[PDB]
Amino acid sequence: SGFRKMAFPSGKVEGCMVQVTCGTTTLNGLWLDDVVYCPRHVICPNYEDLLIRKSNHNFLVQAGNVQLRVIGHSMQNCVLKLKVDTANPKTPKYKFVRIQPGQTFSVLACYNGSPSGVYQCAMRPNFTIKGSFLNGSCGSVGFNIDYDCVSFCYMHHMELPTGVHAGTDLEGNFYGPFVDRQTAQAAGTDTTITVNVLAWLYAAVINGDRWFLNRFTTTLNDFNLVAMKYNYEPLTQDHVDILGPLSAQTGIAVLDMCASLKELLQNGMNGRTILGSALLEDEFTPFDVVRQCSGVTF
Amino acid sequence: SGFRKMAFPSGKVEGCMVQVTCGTTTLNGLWLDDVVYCPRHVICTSEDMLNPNYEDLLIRKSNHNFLVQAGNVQLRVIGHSMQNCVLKLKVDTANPKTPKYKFVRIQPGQTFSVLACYNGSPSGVYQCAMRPNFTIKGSFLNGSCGSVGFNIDYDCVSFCYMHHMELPTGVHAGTDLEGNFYGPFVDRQTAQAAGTDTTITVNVLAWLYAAVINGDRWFLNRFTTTLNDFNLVAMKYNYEPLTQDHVDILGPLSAQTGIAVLDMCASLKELLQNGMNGRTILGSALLEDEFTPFDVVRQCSG
Ligand SMILES: Cn1ncc2cncc(NC(=O)Cc3cccc(Cl)c3)c21
Ligand SMILES: Cn1ncc2cncc(NC(=O)Cc3cccc(Cl)c3)c21
Ligand SMILES: [Cl-]
Repeated sequence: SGFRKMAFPSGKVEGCMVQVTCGTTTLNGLWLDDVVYCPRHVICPNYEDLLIRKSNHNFLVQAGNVQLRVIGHSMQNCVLKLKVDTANPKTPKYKFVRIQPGQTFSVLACYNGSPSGVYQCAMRPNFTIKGSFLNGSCGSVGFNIDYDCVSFCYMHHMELPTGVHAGTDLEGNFYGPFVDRQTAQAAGTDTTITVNVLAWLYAAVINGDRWFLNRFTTTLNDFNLVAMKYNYEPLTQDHVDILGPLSAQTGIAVLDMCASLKELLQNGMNGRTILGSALLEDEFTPFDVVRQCSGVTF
Repeated sequence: SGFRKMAFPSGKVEGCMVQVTCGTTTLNGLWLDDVVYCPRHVICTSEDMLNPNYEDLLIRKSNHNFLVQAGNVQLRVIGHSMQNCVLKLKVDTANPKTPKYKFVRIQPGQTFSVLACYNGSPSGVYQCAMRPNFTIKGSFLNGSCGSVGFNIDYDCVSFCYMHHMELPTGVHAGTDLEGNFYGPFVDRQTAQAAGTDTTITVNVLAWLYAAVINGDRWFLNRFTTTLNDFNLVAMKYNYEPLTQDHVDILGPLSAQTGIAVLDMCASLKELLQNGMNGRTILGSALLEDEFTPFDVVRQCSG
């Protein structure tokens, strides 16, 4: 029993964190084999013009108390790839993956190439992440661990004026309509990840919380007309299919749980909590619920 | 900016997790140097659990009865001893991944990271607090026994908790790494229940200071309170009494925000009376008590 916001064990990623310095700027890098990946703003804009004026020895890379000597450098979108002399012996089995809004991942927050904390979070529908980052956190990464393979999905780049965060996949493509420079940019209107709230309601039922259940059902169309009014993401048939296992485990049909969510949106919690929360939680995917309420290891 | 419940990086602890088997029972062990630490109830059957005589059960065991697995490598047990509710298995190989460590016993209100494991394999990491009733509100399934709670300060891992059992309400009970339980609990399948839980007041105040640091001041008021008047109101909400030591501990945050501790107490009294009125503090609709004054300083400054 118990339900917590849980991150993947960070060990395989901790062995990849390095410190990258160029001029006055110091941020974090990800050392995998003989390449170090970091945000291209470390050179700061005409990035090609700024990079062409740099030599290998301008980039100081530190792996613990050992200096790595840069032997080459190239740019891929908004990521700088620093070719180093030494291959990382702690390089795990990995993939670079681009995630979709609603998908969750673990963040290993780092300062000066040193991991300080690990937390779990979701890619919001507005492509921002509600992280916890201070100055120096740039280059911190987001990941998932499947079996023994680490899937790198996020690299931190900047903080937006509202306190939320923006970054790229490991190929340097931003999530969202953001650019890596000092300019007027703001997060779009955010929405609640509906499939995630439903998964969290199933996790509450599994942990013995049934007060919100009712005898009612709804059509998918009637539910989406309600959900659109409460700034909730539209629920698709794929979402309904993905929730099938949890529906079978609890005996509550997906459209039956949608009618429970409809009543919570129109009437509130009324002094009650669900899994210790007074708000409807949307940062646990259907897979996170299955993994936590079944005990999958890495 | 941003405020999250943050766990310590689990890497230094992952390199210590092993699987321990005694007959039919399989749980987790913590391998540090040439000793593996695990709950002593690994020697018990389910029928032993009502009234087990651990000394009598352990005297009937030999070294080769304990099977220890570190990844795909079997460790050879060369000795065994019991210290309170922990079994200490002496092994023939020292763990090369043993970090700089300490065994620390924590007080209620203190926080720590939990690396939940099944069959000596880490599955997840989360943050939690030692509740005033000595239980932890964890997320544990069967087979998670032996999972550990820790803090990492600088490069030293401080082991403060080892998981032993789940109480009937779904909360968890365990020991420090010397085998002494937190709370009035025993490693017996006897009728035992958690005491009435209370809110960790010093932690809620620290979290209100974290909200002020992140630019949220809607809950502040023009009032102050005496410590005694605050505790008379707090008791009625099932909040832990706030001591002068707590007030001293909150001094740095008070100096950083410019809000006196007894003024932050007046705002908490008002929040307990009024509720949030559709508002949130640091993305939460409830008053958060699992961030200590030290966690707030660490996360908001460094
Ligand atoms: C300075 N600072 N405070 C908090 C914080 C959290 N995460 C990141 C940063 N850093 C930045 O935003 C730096 C930056 C500035 C303009 C453009 C880019 Cl691409 C990057 C933070
Ligand atoms: C069986 N089970 N379900 C969930 C869970 C979470 N954590 C731990 C356990 N396991 C136990 O409680 C086992 C036990 C039984 C009686 C006495 C002791 Cl000391 C230990 C869990
Ligand atoms: Cl303590």
